[PDB]
Amino acid sequence: MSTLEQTIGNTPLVKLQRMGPDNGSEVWLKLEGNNPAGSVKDRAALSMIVEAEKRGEIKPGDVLIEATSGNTGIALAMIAALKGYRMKLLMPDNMSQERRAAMRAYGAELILVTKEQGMEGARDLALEMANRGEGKLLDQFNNPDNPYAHYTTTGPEIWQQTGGRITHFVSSMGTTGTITGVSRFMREQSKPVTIVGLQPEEGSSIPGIRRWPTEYLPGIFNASLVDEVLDIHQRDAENTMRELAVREGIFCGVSSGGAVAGALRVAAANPDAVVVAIICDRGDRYLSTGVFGE
Amino acid sequence: MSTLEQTIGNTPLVKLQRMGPDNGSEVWLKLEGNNPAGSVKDRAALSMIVEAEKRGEIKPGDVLIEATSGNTGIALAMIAALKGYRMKLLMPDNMSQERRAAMRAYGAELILVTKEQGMEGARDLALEMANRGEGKLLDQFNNPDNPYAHYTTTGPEIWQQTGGRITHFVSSMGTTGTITGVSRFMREQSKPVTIVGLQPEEGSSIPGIRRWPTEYLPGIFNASLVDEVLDIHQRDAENTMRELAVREGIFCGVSSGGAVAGALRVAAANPDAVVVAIICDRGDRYLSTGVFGE
Ligand SMILES: *Cc1c(COP(=O)(O)O)cnc(C)c1O
Ligand SMILES: *Cc1c(COP(=O)(O)O)cnc(C)c1O
Repeated sequence: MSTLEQTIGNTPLVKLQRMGPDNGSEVWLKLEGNNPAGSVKDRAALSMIVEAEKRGEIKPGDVLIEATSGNTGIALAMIAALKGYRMKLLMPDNMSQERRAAMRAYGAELILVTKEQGMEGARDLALEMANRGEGKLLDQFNNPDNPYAHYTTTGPEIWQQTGGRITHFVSSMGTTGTITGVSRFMREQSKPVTIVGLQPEEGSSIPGIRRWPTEYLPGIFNASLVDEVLDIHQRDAENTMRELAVREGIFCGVSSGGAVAGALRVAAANPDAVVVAIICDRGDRYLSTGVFGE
Repeated sequence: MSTLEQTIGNTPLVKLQRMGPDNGSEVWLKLEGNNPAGSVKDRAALSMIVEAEKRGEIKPGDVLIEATSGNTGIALAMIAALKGYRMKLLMPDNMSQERRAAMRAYGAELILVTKEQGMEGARDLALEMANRGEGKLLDQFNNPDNPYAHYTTTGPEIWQQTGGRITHFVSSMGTTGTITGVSRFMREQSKPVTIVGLQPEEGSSIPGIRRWPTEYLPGIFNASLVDEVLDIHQRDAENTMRELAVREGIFCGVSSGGAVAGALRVAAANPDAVVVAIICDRGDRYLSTGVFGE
């Protein structure tokens, strides 16, 4: 609103009108697709770069590097274009060509590793580049500035937007930055707020959500910040995503369908609850995957 | 913000930081991609349906019909899903399959005419359906509720957001609803505001912009509301669109590149001007057309 940076965050909070249970509960959707590049990752991407600037680490013209398997690449390509950085993105070679085009449109340089090398191989290559002087690694799974975005913006906004009436917060977990930052903020309030994390069922594939083995949970994650973990079946996430568009006019991705599937279970269980769920992204980049077909 | 309806409009106004001329002028971008379905057409689509409701014409469950060649179909599919209507969209058979999928995701029914039948044939078929009792035609090129959206929302917002400092308003013209409604509002202010319409050069194809022959200007259009018309070359619109993404982090469609190309000429001509240009949509639905390639 001065510039594009000021359009990150302060996203709408809107109520489901047709899909909730009829038990007095309310389900409110935090529309992170309203961020300029269309997903929640704009918050972490902005924060990682702004805080690095504040620490004197980077200046416009410098090279930034990240390993990405999804929306973080798009968000970082956008912030780099916005703020005047050169962005290098390492990704496994099952990233869709459409998503590669989305990142390239902002001027980012993309680098492949094989699917079998994976995200681990992508991070290792990013470290090797950083050591050669080829750029600064952001490290979204380990960088505290990811959850800090949510501690300072997402959480406070949800509290204000609900007038402190929120009883439950529901987040599909990927990096865990969202749930971790929001929980940290909510824990500071006098009122108890139940923090609900979502993961896929074993064998379910839901873009953007991870079923972390206990031993390989991200560096930024703190199990004690989460009160309950619910599992989401892939088909339930996809069906709920399709239903959101047709019944509510809310056009979002698969993990957002998962978030609402989970929030509906929380709301059904707890009469008169005020449940807030993160809608992680708009549906646009999912159409070419076929997932909006019945 | 109660529901999704309240997320239509009140879009950001952000300044160009790198691409303006250095003559004291300012170029401000009104980000209509922030509307829930990603374009400026959400405003007209909402208004046509809300005003019909106010007139007692339609009630949830009723069938609405529109002939569309672009974003209006997506916007109306979304509003129909939001408000509980059954939407039927008639389009020429050069509509991209991706855009058909975008409309279908909201539950709309799509109907083809041939490219040679065109929009005229699409409107004629819509009238024939309306006469058989198969739905209510919205008629975006003739419906006053299209420009009324911009008279009551877009214009007032731009005035407030600039603190009355706007000197020029720049709009890529399609239906002409945006320029017509905003001009009507601006003309009511004591301060003069120059209204700049953009059309493609003869032989240029810019999605969403029309080069209307004088005799076939839309029903809603009033030539006296426009102070100057500038022509935009297709390549200039496309180059400026690509430049916006790379230099500003603003990822928008071809007509938005055209709007900024035009605004830059207005700003260059008029030192210390405060120029506001409409950014009509986000870039997402353009990636598959190849236009973001250099
Ligand atoms: C990042 C992302 C998530 C998870 O959010 P985190 O803060 O990383 O836990 C969920 N869905 C999508 C589509 C995402 O991009
Ligand atoms: C509708 C539209 C326009 C034109 O706006 P009008 O209010 O119809 O004149 C420009 N570009 C795109 C992409 C559009 O969808």
